[PDB]
Amino acid sequence: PFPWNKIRLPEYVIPVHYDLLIHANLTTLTFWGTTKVEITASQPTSTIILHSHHLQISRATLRKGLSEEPLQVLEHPRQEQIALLAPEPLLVGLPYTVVIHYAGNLSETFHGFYKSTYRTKEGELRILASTQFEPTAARMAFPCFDEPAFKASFSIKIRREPRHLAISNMPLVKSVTVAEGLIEDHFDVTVKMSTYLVAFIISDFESVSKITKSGVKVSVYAVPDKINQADYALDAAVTLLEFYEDYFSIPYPLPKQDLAAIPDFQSGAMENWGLTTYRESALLFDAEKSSASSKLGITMTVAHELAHQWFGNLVTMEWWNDLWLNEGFAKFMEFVSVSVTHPELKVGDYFFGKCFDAMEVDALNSSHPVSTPVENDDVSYDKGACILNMLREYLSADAFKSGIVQYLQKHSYKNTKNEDLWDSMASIVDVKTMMNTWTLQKGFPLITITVRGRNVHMKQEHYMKTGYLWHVPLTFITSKSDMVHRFLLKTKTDVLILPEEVEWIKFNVGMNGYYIVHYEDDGWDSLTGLLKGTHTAVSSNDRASLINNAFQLVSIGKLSIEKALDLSLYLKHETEIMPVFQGLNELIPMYKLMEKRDMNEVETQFKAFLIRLLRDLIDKQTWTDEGSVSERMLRSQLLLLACVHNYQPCVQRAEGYFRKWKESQIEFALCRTQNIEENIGWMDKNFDKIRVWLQS
Ligand SMILES: *[C@@H]1O[C@H](CO)[C@@H](O[C@@H]2O[C@H](CO)[C@@H](O[C@H]3O[C@H](CO[C@@H]4O[C@H](CO)[C@@H](O)[C@H](O)[C@@H]4O)[C@@H](O)[C@H](O)[C@@H]3O)[C@H](O)[C@H]2NC(C)=O)[C@H](O)[C@H]1NC(C)=O
Ligand SMILES: [Zn+2]
Repeated sequence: PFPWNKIRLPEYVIPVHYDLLIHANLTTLTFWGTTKVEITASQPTSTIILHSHHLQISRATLRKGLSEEPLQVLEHPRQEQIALLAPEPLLVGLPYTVVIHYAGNLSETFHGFYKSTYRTKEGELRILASTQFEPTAARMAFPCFDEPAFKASFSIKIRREPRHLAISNMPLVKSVTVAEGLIEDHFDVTVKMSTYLVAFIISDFESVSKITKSGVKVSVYAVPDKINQADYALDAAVTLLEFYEDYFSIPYPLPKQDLAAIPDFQSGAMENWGLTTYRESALLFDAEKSSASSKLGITMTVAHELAHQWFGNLVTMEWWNDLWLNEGFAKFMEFVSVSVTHPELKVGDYFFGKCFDAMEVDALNSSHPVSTPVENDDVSYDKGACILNMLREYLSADAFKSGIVQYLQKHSYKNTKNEDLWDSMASIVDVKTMMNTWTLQKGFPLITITVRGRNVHMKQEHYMKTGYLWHVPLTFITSKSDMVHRFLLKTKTDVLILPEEVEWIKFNVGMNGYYIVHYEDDGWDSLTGLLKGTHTAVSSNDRASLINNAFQLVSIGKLSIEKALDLSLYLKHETEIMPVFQGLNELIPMYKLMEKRDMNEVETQFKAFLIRLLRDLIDKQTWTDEGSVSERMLRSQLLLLACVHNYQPCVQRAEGYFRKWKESQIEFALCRTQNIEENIGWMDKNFDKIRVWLQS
């Protein structure tokens, strides 16, 4: 009558160190294991519960001192648990060692300890064994207390044919012959760590290596054919590793960082401590058959997995309910690190895009708070990255840097709740109470700004396409100073006084805050006038912020379409990628609707306007398949936009390129050839006004 019935393991028995021996046969796809887990009870008990999944356990025994009683083994496979029953109850404080011998088949499902395969350039098929334990698949490789807060140290021993090479979290300490044609690799004992980060690969990979200034041996491992494709990742890893050491003010905790390009990898990449694993796409760069657009994905993934080597692995979440923070921060560090290490890649453009996308989904009533209870690549992580960025810009960058450093130093090799980050952050503003508003309640606020002279009035309310209330960390700038000012809106309304009256004031500086800002009275006109007059006054992101917001407000009926379209008219002058994309994302769907309706003579004037608006930009765009990794996407979209739209210099050079390709994607071109209640309302309110507008 299985003696435990909670999903979570009992907290009164704690592992301290594991001795893992894994002998895995890659020919017969079978592995045998012995697991010695040293433990202590904080409370008397004759029952040890631990996790095990698809493992045939032969014998299990409990050592103390020096005795050695056998243990009765009970299985509850549906809960992925097993119980060990001890003849006598364990004494509190006394160390005991549990030894479990077991066998298992390598998984075919790309989870746990699994078989992956690859055909070499010279035809032969070769097998490799690899791990993926996040979140709960270490229990498929060896029985354990497989929850991330039961941290312990791992001595891993892998047995393989001389044919093969074994790598794991720590460096190889010694290789010894344990039998006829059986080598035993002895890996150095890990620092205290979580079970889900434990990794080992049994393979035939070759590799390349580079030392960091710090003295850390960084290596990328790949199948022998593609190991020449690893040079980019390696150089990136070292730079980022060096960057993070500096940022976190904590040396890389382990002695070596290995990156591995696992062939049939079904996750994207995993942050196994000391042995990060990636899909080949995400790490290797083929000089021929892959675009310079791949390099973004490699750098950013490395950035993410390396970030975890401190934030996630050195300091781990107590439970999966704070996975959002872990990943949010990794994602956020992608943006922070790469923008400094590989500035030429232009990660900024990618980041805010995803924040916008997060907002689009977060505005829907279906949305869920970021911080959910869990009792067992995603937008919640994206949101987490945004709110983290919002926080960082509110405090200084340096303040935020200090908070992370203190946090990491304080909780090293321990676990934490998300509140612990906010507490660290709040001691380098009630950060805890603030961030709770953003993590415990869904969506985000509309900030309504009303100016009377020097008195700047702030209202907040939940934005919806509830009685919700945030601690909004507002930042703003005025016509007077380019200096960023801060105001913490803890209440539904508040006011702040300026020293002197201003022509315009702009909230949500650099688009960094997870919220939208509306301006009552002539405030939008002030800002419309600012952009028309001198648009570089505010940043590119500010402009994008204004256009997005402007048109988004038109949707919820707090702004007349004309006022938004009037703002759009600034785009004549716009050079940068982020605003134009916002212009297009909001203007394009307008005419796409108008096509479906048979009042298609205004359609034509709209398209004329759209093309006349972007005309100047359409020209300056030179016809290469190569530039700033997103700037390419601008070229692509602009050129496509210009034709179908029958721009004359599109169809002057555009078909001259087609006759040059006549001398010696394909669905798109072969289709764009000339051979509902939300809508009904939109056009019902918006058609006439847009016509009356266009006319002028
Ligand atoms: C996975 O399981 C497989 C079987 O299902 C294993 O395979 C077999 O592995 C053995 C050795 O690992 C291999 O037999 C070898 O036998 C020779 C051993 O060498 C010695 O040399 C001297 C000869 O004068 C003497 O000391 C003694 O007689 C002995 O012969 C070796 O030299 C040969 O080259 C030969 O390879 C079998 O061939 C393998 N069988 C098959 C079908 O491949 C495999 O090792 C397992 N791997 C793991 C990790 O468990
Ligand atoms: Zn991650």
